[PDB]
Amino acid sequence: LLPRVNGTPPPEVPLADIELGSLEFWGRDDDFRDGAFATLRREAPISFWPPIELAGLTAGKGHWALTKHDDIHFASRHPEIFHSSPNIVIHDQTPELAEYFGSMIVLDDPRHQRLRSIVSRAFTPKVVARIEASVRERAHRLVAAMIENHPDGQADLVSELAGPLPLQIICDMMGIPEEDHEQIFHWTNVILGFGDPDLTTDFDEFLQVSMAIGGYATALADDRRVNHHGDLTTSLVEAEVDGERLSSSEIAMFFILLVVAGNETTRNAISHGMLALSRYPDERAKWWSDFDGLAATAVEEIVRWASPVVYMRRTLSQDVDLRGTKMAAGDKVTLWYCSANRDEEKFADPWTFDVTRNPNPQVGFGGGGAHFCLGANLARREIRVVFDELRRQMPDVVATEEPARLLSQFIHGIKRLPVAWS
Ligand code: HEM
Repeated sequence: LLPRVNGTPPPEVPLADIELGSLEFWGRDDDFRDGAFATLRREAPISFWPPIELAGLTAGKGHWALTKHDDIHFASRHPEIFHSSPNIVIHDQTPELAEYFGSMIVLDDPRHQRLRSIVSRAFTPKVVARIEASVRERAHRLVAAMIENHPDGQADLVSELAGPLPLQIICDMMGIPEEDHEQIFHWTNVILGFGDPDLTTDFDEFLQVSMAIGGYATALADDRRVNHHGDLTTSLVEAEVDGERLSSSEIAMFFILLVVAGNETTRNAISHGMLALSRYPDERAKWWSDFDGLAATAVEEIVRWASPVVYMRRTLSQDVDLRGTKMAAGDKVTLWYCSANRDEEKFADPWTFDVTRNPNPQVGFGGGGAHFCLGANLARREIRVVFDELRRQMPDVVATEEPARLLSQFIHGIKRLPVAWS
């Protein structure tokens, strides 16, 4: 809709106008948000902010915002100081289920290392090969369904493609039958929508669906203990590292992590990638003329530009002094990947969406280290394949309206993105 010039810096946002602890700030467009973190990186690279308070329930204590690329990298490579426990968000609303929803992402070593090592062993060559074919199969069918279901040539990219694609791939690797997709999608959408303030989500309904998807996953894992199949669920019950195996409860907790951390992340990377290729058509023309050649750099820039995960929280176990800022033990620390992927000291011309950007030390998958995104390369494959099928079946697809943004501090979400093709 609105015309954009590639390489346009964000507006000058004064420091007095930045309120990271107010929900009003997170309702602004990306230009004001980018300009706010740009002012932070320049004038207050590490500052303390209160949490977002909804009038009524508790809010918790504040957090130190790390906006520089080096500070986020330093915090990611020192997990003994920046703990991932109890959780990785600013305020956990259900701390008794922190490990039930989080699985390995809320654990520290050695508990994190033992759990991740066994899960990584379950991704055998046979399981990965099925996952790769599923990415191509699902992306091809979803794009082809867009053409059939919309003879008018107009559709919403989120509901038709960017939404179901990451979750259908997760259901395929877990061996979930096609008839059970209705339950898995509904259960996941209620879980994701529970954080959305715009959608009234009943807390009692949130607990019911969280236990239902957990019971479905434990029963799915128990079924694979008797009936071997070529899915990830079977390999999860058979994987063993140093005599340690996974219980059905642990597998269910990992499945609940995937339907969130491995679902809405890739979704918003696709939507923002389509929005970037639409606002800067010279980049879509470059990639379309040499897709397999520019795919690696284009996917990496889409992740840097989108930054689907806005931040990740850490908890200090000891006192820290970085850039003259003295942070005490027990304080919360938030690693703002949205700001690090625009760091002027790390990226030349950071406001240019360049599908050929090299080098690209982007931290959209995190700053590296122990908790580095387990499905980072799978996410890269999902981004490349979905834009490959769009290039083949509807090469002129383009966004025709400004996106409907998700009101979130943790997810750079797009709720609706109208697109059109010929
Ligand atoms: C654009 C897509 C994605 C983005 C931007 C993303 C982002 C992230 C980030 C920022 C972290 C935390 C890194 C850290 O704390 O240092 C993470 C962890 C994780 N991601 Fe992703 N992710 C994506 C897709 C996926 C997919 C497709 C999967 C699985 C199929 C996945 C599975 C995981 C898991 C299991 C963890 C926790 C690993 C651990 O705690 O050791 N992610 N992701």
